[PDB]
Amino acid sequence: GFKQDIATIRGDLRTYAQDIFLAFLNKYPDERRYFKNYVGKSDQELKSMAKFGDDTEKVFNLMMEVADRATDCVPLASDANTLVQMKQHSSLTTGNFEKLFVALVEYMRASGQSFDSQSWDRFGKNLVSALSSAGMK
Amino acid sequence: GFKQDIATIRGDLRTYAQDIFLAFLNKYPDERRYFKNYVGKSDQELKSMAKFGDDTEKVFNLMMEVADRATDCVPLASDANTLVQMKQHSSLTTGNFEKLFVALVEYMRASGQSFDSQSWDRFGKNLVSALSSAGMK
Ligand code: HEM
Ligand code: HEM
Ligand SMILES: Oc1ccc(Br)cc1
Ligand SMILES: Oc1ccc(Br)cc1
Repeated sequence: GFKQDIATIRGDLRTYAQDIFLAFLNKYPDERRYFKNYVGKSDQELKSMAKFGDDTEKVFNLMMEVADRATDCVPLASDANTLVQMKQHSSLTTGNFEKLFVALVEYMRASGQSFDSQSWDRFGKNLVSALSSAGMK
Repeated sequence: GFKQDIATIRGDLRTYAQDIFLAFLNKYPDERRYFKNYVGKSDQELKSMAKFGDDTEKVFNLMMEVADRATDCVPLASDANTLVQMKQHSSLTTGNFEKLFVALVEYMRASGQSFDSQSWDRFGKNLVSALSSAGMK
């Protein structure tokens, strides 16, 4: 279930974080614009930038922390608040997050690893709702 | 995105090259008049024509290099000059290339693989513009 998925992802965070982020960018190529440094680089090329592996892991580490602190896939208001107030997220809207979760769930469904994909869909939905409440456009 | 798509195509080039060129010929059957002995044949007949596979592979080998040498989907002027000055391209105009890229983009959108189709559309347009600049009518 959801709890085990957090363990699965944490167990090999570098791989999962990189592969899910790439699935996001590949499904929604216009989102690459937010990451100027990743423009004009292939999937295999990106893994060689110290920043890429390190920065993607940091993103998915926090995602896992928000996921683990949730109750029944409902994130804490304080965690939603953190995500909105973050300076690196100043120009984002809830749609950016919606797209990430659509790509994340699609990745899980396509994988050979057994994920509670329905739960991640619901978590994504609840997070987006909590993000709007914390003032994200 | 675009740079990954190049790697994707290169990973199974002959298959992609034949399937995209076939999509082109089937969308624009009168375009066969630039080629020798393609008329009167089904897709499978063409894929068993030794020259068809060899030549179509060579077209896409070069197209991938032109894409790879590009910056932000803008090809090198010298790459465009080569395509204009090639003896095998003496009967061509920019509309021939426009048609090829319409078909390629349509193929990418229809495929189950995550191509950045909009970028290929831009690449096609920028290449046509560069062909024009290099003297193609
Ligand atoms: C639940 C989902 C998300 C979490 C947990 C999260 C978390 C983070 C974290 C921890 C960082 C700092 C990483 C570091 O530099 O150490 C960061 C930065 C950043 N975030 Fe997010 N984020 C999320 C969603 C998104 C989305 C959907 C976008 C837009 C596509 C986005 C855009 C950015 C950008 C552009 C940076 C700066 C990093 C860079 O560009 O190099 N984030 N985020
Ligand atoms: C970016 C697009 C294109 C690239 C990179 C390209 C490149 C090439 C290359 C490398 C060859 C040599 C093939 C060989 O001899 O093995 C070739 C030949 C040829 N090209 Fe193109 N070409 C492009 C577009 C087109 C288009 C749109 C047409 C016609 C609608 C066309 C018509 C031909 C013909 C008739 C030949 C020689 C005979 C044949 O290969 O069947 N090309 N081209
Ligand atoms: O650096 C980043 C990696 C992944 C996301 Br999602 C956002 C920022
Ligand atoms: O021989 C050729 C194969 C494919 C194209 Br497109 C053009 C020429």
